[PDB]
Amino acid sequence: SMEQVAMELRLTELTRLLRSVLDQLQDKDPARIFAQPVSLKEVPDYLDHIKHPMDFATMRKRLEAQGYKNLHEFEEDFDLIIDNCMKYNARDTVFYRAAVRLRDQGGVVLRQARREVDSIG
Ligand code: NA
Repeated sequence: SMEQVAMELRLTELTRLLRSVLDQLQDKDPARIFAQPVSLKEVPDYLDHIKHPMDFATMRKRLEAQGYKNLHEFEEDFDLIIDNCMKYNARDTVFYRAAVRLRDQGGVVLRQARREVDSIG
């Protein structure tokens, strides 16, 4: 049906916008601390600590399958990246501090993303 097609075009345009958001967030991580999953070969104890690992590559896979239905879902995964790092790593570490700086800088990007999603529909 045409109504199904129109819903599919909307998901496609959300996907486009979330790709630009994902790129902008990821530029805020020039060290590439959050680029890839934590390897269970190098942090064997990770999944004892962190129940829902997340990283930018994982998000990009989901996005490319149009797997985010709304901005809230995308934000959930971005918050996992930050919040997982802030739990596993101590305050005095480069990892924790990188997560704080990503959260702060990413707030800007997500604030306008929300306005664009609401405005375009
Ligand atoms: Na901790």
